[PDB]
Amino acid sequence: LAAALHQAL
Amino acid sequence: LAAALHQAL
Repeated sequence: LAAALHQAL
Repeated sequence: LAAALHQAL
């Protein structure tokens, strides 16, 4: 899920 | 941190 956030950013 | 994108958009 951390990676989902990295993409969002 | 998602708020970064909400501001930008």
